[PDB]
Amino acid sequence: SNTRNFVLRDEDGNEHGVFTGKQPRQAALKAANRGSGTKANPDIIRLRERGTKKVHVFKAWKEIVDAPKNRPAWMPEKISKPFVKKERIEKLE
DNA sequence: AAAAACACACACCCA
DNA sequence: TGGGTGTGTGTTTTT
Repeated sequence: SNTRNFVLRDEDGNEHGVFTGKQPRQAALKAANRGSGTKANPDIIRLRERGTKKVHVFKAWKEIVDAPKNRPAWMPEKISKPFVKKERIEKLE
């Protein structure tokens, strides 16, 4: 087992919080929570990976859609779906 | 193309 | 309270 953290950065060089996961799929998911505009509106952020020598940058957007179905009580109703658009993960060896 | 990331093995995983 | 498909372990999809 192994766990790589991620440090989300904004746009002006200022970084926000730090994630503690592993899979880029669910990591990029929470990155799109920027809230830039609404549905249609491009955005680009870069989370520095805290573990391996690699830069993480991807485009992502959110769409307000859904409704109270069978989601766990804490987070029901409707949520803006984030689109993990793999821009380019940099490499370093 | 080669590093970087994903496929189910299981069912998990945090406020 | 279970989303949505994680981690784990190998390699696969990525890049």
